[PDB]
This record gives sequence, C-alpha cells and structure tokens, in this order.
Amino acid sequence: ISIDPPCRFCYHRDGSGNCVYDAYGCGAV
Repeated sequence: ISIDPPCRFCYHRDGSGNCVYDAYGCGAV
C-alpha cells in the first residue's frame, strides 16, 4: 500500500498529530 506524503515544507507531525515547522532543524542546518 502507498504511504501518504510528508508534512508541509520544513514541517513534521507533532505529538498532537499536526504538521509544524521543524524549529529543531528542518534541514537548514
């Protein structure tokens, strides 16, 4: 089965279950 795409640009699923800007480093490091 195909998996859904990643979160928004530089985002990620948090504990609440929503996408949020990776303030810990979205690859801009």
